[PDB]
Amino acid sequence: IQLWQFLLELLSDSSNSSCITWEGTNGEFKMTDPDEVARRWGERKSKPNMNYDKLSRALRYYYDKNIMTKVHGKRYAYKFDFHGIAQALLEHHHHH
DNA sequence: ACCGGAAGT
DNA sequence: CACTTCCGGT
Repeated sequence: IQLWQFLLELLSDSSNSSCITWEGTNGEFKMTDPDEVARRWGERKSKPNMNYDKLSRALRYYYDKNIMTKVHGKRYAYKFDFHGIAQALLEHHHHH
């Protein structure tokens, strides 16, 4: 599993709204408990020293890969680049 | 908080 | 590999 899928997963179940939530359509989300989002991600990936600093670094690498952008000026808020994600899932299957 | 290089896995 | 680790810098 990958980090964007993970966040999508957390976001699909609105029962996790205490730690992450959609923030108006469409693509923007805010982590309402970024440490809790980080400890769940490390728990998932078997990396128990995962924190928000390290998580957000991984999000920043998504920037140049067109998967994610920052919502500038809003705390713990990012934006899915669905176009970039679509581009990738599609070129993936075309190729193999 | 957020950026991004650099090196590790 | 797709992150993780660490950190100087803003």
